[PDB]
Amino acid sequence: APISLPAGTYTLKNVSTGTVLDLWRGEAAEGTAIQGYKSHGGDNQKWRLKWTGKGNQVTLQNVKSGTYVGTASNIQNSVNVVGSTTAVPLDIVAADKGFAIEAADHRLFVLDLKESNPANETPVIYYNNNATDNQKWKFIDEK
Amino acid sequence: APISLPAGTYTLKNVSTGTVLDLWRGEAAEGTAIQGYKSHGGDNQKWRLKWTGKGNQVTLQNVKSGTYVGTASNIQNSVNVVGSTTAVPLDIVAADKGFAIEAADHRLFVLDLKESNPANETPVIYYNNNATDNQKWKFIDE
Ligand SMILES: CC(=O)N[C@@H]1[C@@H](O)[C@@H](O)[C@@H](CO)O[C@H]1O
Ligand SMILES: CC(=O)N[C@@H]1[C@@H](O)[C@@H](O)[C@@H](CO)O[C@H]1O
Ligand SMILES: CC(=O)N[C@@H]1[C@@H](O)[C@@H](O)[C@@H](CO)O[C@H]1O
Repeated sequence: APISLPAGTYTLKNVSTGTVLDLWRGEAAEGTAIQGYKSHGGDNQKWRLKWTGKGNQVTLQNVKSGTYVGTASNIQNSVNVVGSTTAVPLDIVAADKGFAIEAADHRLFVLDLKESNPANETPVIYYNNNATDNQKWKFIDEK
Repeated sequence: APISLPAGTYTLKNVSTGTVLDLWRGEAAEGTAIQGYKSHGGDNQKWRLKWTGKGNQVTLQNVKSGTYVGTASNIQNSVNVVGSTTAVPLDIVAADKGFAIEAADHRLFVLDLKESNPANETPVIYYNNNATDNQKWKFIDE
């Protein structure tokens, strides 16, 4: 009424665990692990959603580090999601709960909280989209 | 606040024109036109959103007719979107304004308000996703 997902800063909360998308210590170094972690409201747990101007593609950028949701190597199953100066372009797709986050140039793969594990520092990885709950993210807007 | 697009009944308003997704007289016959039309709040301008259980795919069902966003022939450019007993599976993709509505098994093609034309009874068609504003839809929950 209307429902929109505007460009802005988001807390990203895993549907399965209630844990949030977390950049390891908020560090800017290339390859810094992106993981599930207990929500604490810190900037390393905030992400800027922005459209690139190519189709409906977006990027996600860590507020603390300034680095982007990226990849540890060539995107395929079980590849780590990592903070990177090179953003992996994403598509944000409406799911039965929250949204799926697909790699826009590798659409078979989505951001995946590994094995629905609620423990801190559980890896987020690229994985085949099976539309399981651990592959869905609630977008919580910061106003 | 947690932005969700829940299964529910929706008005879908084209970003470019401001006209809404409209099933011609809410008629249930196969092949009935789906089009842009000025918003009057009637049930033929309301759509049920539901996940099919395959991936993140959904369907859109007209409240008035009970028929679905569908097609009368295989999806390519300028193929018309029509009301049908057989739903075309869809993907709802977040756009810079509103949402794009892709054909789930033909992702290059999205619901498109022809020529960004705000005239009543402008046809909605399947078209090449260019991410133009006539290919984006605002979801108004009721
Ligand atoms: C407030 C803050 O930055 N806490 C982070 C935490 O979120 C997590 O990244 C952890 C490493 O797993 O390091 C901590 O310093
Ligand atoms: C109030 C109402 O239902 N108006 C409908 C309109 O939405 C549209 O479908 C038109 C056919 O183009 O028929 C009208 O009867
Ligand atoms: C015949 C046809 O498909 N018409 C397209 C329309 O779909 C739309 O994308 C528009 C841009 O507003 O360009 C038109 O030429």
